[PDB]
Amino acid sequence: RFLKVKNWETDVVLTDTLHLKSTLETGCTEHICMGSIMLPSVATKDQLFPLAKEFLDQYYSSIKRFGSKAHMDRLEEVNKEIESTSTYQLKDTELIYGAKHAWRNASRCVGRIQWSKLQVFDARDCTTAHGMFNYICNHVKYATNKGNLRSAITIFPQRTDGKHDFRVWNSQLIRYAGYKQPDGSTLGDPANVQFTEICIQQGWKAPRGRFDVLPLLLQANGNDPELFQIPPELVLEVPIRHPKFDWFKDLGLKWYGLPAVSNMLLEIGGLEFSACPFSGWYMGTEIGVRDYCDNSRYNILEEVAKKMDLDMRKTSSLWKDQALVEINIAVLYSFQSDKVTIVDHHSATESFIKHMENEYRCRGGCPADWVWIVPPMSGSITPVFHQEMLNYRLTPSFEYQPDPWNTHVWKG
Amino acid sequence: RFLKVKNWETDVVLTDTLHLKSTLETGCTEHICMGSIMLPSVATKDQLFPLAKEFLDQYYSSIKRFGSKAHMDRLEEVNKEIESTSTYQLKDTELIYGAKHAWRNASRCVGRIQWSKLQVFDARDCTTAHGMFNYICNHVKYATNKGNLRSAITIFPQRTDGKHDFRVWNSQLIRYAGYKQPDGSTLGDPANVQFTEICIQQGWKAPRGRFDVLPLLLQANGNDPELFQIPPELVLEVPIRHPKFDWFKDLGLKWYGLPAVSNMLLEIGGLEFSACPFSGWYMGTEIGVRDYCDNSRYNILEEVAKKMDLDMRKTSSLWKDQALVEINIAVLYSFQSDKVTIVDHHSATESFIKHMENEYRCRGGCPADWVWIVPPMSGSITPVFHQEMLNYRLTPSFEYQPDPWNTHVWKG
Ligand code: HEM
Ligand code: HEM
Ligand SMILES: N=C(Nc1ccc(CCNCc2cccc(NC(=N)c3cncs3)c2)cc1)c1cncs1
Ligand SMILES: N=C(Nc1ccc(CCNCc2cccc(NC(=N)c3cncs3)c2)cc1)c1cncs1
Ligand SMILES: C[C@H](O)[C@H](O)[C@H]1CNc2nc(N)[nH]c(=O)c2N1
Ligand SMILES: C[C@H](O)[C@H](O)[C@H]1CNc2nc(N)[nH]c(=O)c2N1
Ligand SMILES: [Zn+2]
Repeated sequence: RFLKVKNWETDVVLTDTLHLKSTLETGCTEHICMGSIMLPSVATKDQLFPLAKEFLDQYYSSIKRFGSKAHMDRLEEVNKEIESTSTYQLKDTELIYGAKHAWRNASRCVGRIQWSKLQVFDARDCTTAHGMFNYICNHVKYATNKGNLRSAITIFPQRTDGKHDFRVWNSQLIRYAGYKQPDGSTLGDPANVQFTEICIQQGWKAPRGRFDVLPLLLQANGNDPELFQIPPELVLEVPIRHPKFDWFKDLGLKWYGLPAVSNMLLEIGGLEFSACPFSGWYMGTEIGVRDYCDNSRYNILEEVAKKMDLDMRKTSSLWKDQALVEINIAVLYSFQSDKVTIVDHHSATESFIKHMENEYRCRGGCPADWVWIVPPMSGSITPVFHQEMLNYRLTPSFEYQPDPWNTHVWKG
Repeated sequence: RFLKVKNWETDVVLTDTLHLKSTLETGCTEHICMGSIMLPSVATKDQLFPLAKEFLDQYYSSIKRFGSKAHMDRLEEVNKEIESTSTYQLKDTELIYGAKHAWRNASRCVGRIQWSKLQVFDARDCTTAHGMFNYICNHVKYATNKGNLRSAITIFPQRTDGKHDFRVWNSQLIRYAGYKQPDGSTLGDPANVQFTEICIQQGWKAPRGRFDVLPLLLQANGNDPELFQIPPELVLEVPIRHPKFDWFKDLGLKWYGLPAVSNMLLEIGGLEFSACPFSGWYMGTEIGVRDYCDNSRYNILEEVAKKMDLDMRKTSSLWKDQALVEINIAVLYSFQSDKVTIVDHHSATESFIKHMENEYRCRGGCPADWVWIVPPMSGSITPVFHQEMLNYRLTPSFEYQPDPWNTHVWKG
């Protein structure tokens, strides 16, 4: 009941007792491990108060007033508010704590050494899609900070009945369009071909190119969503060049600077925040490996290998591996030369080991998802490959949720 | 109870019902996933017969005579033999079936598309360490087959009381020595520094160099183990050259051709085979990535990057990644040019997807360990990165076991 994780490169051993406070379930049983399944698995007033109490007992414990007067009155205050409304409202401090610890608790995030340096924007007074656009625009401007990126989260009103939900229908605030073709090929980003078309249905006028920044589809208080174009001056992009190969400019690639996830759900004290877009900065491999080289994404290994004059006849010439390394040198170089924040997989995975040591020491553990923490190239030459990790669900947390277009009681 | 695994690059979905026949436990619970822990977790006559029956019910089912006369008589025959001796003996056919399915069932092995082409050598008549040397020598000769490698397993007598065990104390039949230094550095292979010294204690005369093939320490029928030198003519090695960089010869590296694991335990029908060395061929990344570039192994990224004239000042120049790809191009090229069998991570991971489709179709599933199946470089540009896998323990199986020097009632 007091488990041990080992690093097999350093022989360092850590003891996890934090998993005892774990509540949710993982998908694994004693007879089957599901640690490589991508997505594993109304709210009544009965269930609500224990979730509120559990959250408030760790909030007040955290500020060194566990069980004090203010704790008991706040516990009774929330209990009384859940009697009257069968829900409740977080104090501003409780909202900032909740958000930072949802990030702290995200076992799939290698960036978490920053978890406490997070700027929380309280958008709970928002009522319309236009107000969402405004709040989201100010999030982008602040987070980008002229390339010196800053982590931030914007939190729209919590779910109530369920049919009144705030949702951002984009997967990321900033995301390139994807259009199919007559010959069945795909221009832009094949990830977003369905969403790109959805914007066209609600009325987008698409400039059918490669790197066309999608509009925002914003749904407020359960109403039908509404399209808005982020002003291009707020959309910072980085043209990708190589520090050796000058044909790399001719590739004419580019990516946006600010990764900002917008389709997830934030749980705090049993309250559900269906619209909570959050942003930090990129680890280089996300762009150079997955975005650029996934077969079902931009899929550019073909062209880069050609221009490098590689032996592409055989699998075993490792031409794919060789062109993958050049591409990620190029992403990093281009971002850095522009003073736009980015971290390479070596620095980020090292920081995550250091972060792990902090969490085990001053918190008794750090939930971690090896399948997601290990980067998608050069796995074993990063220290996290050799680090055993225990995965488990702690709350507050970021959860997946269905896409709004599959659940929204459409209204035409 | 009828689970679904998805490939997120091909959108292919498979249905696993094979996990229902799973027996052993994984280490995971409903509240904690341990899929990245390296090693998770006498035998009485009471427990023995169900294990025998379970094995015999699937053996006879496999040859299309489930429940026939021969099945029932064999079930009674084994029951009667477990009454008299509280153990039993496998028929030769049952031994070959068991071994092939232990391999078939090995969720950490990406090579399993070959699982039925396995040469089983019955060494159960062996009684002395000299006989073990002889059997092991014939295994090496056969498996190597002039570079056209062939999978094989040699099976020494099963454990009985426990204090009479056959063990091979080497981790692999062929393995390079590791010696420390006055300045605390290490020559050869740091993995085997303890075992290298153990051979020196029992009497080895070490040629203190880099790539010195260790002697065999062979323990028969519980007696103290005995040293034997494999004749060098049976030890096929491959000098590593690069197809472009001619300084790569000056690196003067080499590896042995035949990977032959010797420290594992084979369970068949409740019977334990403590000495069962098995051999196939290498996936290139095992040598070029782990053996050569693990920090606690040969650790050569330093020198290869130097001779490539790389910017080693910064982490983010990705010089480590760049020199890692060259090194694995070199391992593959050198093995192939010599007609010594080897598979590159791209071909091997593709074959494992194809194998997965076969197992789900004609068997209802394929237990698979994503943490181990995904290769240690270029992860997401192989199809197994994008393949969800269910892990679970089926029997017959290969299990870990303590090193004999930590358990053997030593006798001096
Ligand atoms: C500040 C720098 C950050 C870095 C370098 C970073 C890095 C990463 C990476 C590489 C992933 C894997 C994503 C993928 O492969 O699709 C990830 C996942 C994730 N990150 Fe972090 N992140 C950062 C900030 C944040 C912030 C500020 C939050 C929340 C407020 C956050 C929450 C998450 C969550 C919830 C996931 C899991 C998403 C999923 O399960 O699909 N991250 N992060
Ligand atoms: C024929 C070509 C084969 C290939 C290409 C292959 C490939 C691999 C690789 C790359 C690993 C990971 C090893 C590591 O990273 O330490 C592995 C593990 C394993 N292989 Fe296969 N293998 C082959 C044949 C076999 C055979 C013939 C057997 C048994 C008779 C076998 C049984 C296993 C087992 C039990 C493991 C897990 C070892 C562990 O858990 O540490 N393999 N294989
Ligand atoms: N459609 C598919 N399914 C699919 C389903 C779910 C997902 C989940 C993808 N999470 C995107 C994500 C999440 C968190 C952080 C980042 N990155 C960052 N650095 C930051 C962003 N904000 C602050 S930091 C990116 C992805 C794909 C697929 C098709 N082919 C392969 S997957
Ligand atoms: N000492 C350490 N612990 C440690 C504990 C356990 C282990 C287990 C390592 N299995 C070695 C192995 C197993 C199966 C197949 C192959 N390869 C093949 N292709 C074949 C061989 N035969 C037929 S195919 C190699 C490894 C290390 C470490 C220190 N640093 C990092 S690990
Ligand atoms: C099938 C598999 O679980 C899927 O590819 C996962 C693997 N690990 C990952 N790791 C990260 N960071 N991001 C991903 O999208 C995935 N995908
Ligand atoms: C900590 C972690 O489980 C350990 O590095 C595992 C990861 N995956 C692996 N995968 C393979 N094939 N071989 C290994 O030795 C390991 N080591
Ligand atoms: Zn698990």
